[PDB]
Amino acid sequence: MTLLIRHATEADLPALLAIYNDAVENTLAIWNETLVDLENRHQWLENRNRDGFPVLVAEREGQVVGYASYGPFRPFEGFRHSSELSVYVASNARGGGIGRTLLAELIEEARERKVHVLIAGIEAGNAASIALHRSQGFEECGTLKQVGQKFGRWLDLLFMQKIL
Amino acid sequence: MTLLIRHATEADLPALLAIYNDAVENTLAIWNETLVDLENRHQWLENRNRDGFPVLVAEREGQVVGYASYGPFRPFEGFRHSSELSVYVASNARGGGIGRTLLAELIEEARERKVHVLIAGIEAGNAASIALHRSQGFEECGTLKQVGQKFGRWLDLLFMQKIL
Ligand code: NA
Repeated sequence: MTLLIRHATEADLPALLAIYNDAVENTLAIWNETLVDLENRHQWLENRNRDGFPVLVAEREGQVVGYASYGPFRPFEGFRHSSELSVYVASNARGGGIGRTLLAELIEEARERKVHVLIAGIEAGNAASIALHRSQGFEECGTLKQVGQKFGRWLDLLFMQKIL
Repeated sequence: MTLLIRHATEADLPALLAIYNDAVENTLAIWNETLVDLENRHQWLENRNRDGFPVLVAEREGQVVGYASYGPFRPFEGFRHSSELSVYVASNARGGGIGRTLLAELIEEARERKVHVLIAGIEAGNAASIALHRSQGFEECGTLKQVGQKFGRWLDLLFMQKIL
């Protein structure tokens, strides 16, 4: 059915939590193994809202089925016009345009807020994510080999970028 | 004369400050434009020490002529075995082998401390710095274009890595 894209509120935190923890448990999309709690997600959203970094949710039949945001790429003031983005789709809702719609809307937000470069950091083995980012105009930069670890395995990070 | 490489002490802080502010003012090696004070560097050093991250200095004819350190590449637990390194040489002592000697010793400290990957982020035009890192076994990962800004210019970031 119809996808509503809007900004996240406190009311959405249970959904955001469930989606985030699912990715922590089951995937190589988040390189942490630590499940978080509601307090953690409140602080995450609060700090996003505080710094003026958007959090968008996708809502279907009254249910949040995905979310996206961007945040700082690197601390230094020299990187202030660069932001690193993340998109999460609920595992039950893959394939239907949620991730692509979220990414497209986030890109428009970034433009309005004068972000210069969006950066995606993608686990290098994830061909689907790589092509989908490519399809909205991201370009490969390069891979940092074995810079991550999860489940005792070394992970490679592919960076892509889109210049606005 | 020959260099002495050793760990930084609180006594070295005026020298560290001078080298750091020189880099801020006069180079594209640090993509901050804001000068700092002695207290800033005191907190920086204290936090390095506290967190288990080495700070090395090079001493020649009694004077500190450069320093090097490494710290977290990215905040998240997934990246705990990756560190990003920096090497600064006095503006009036460039081209004298200091940076290469510092890098070499920092690499050994990293090895000892069980770092898995060292990352260098280098302004892409700095062919000297790239060749220096390459001489120590770093390989190019790729370039993120226009991700920094300094002196009103967009700047390109080349990542290199060394797996220990
Ligand atoms: Na909006």
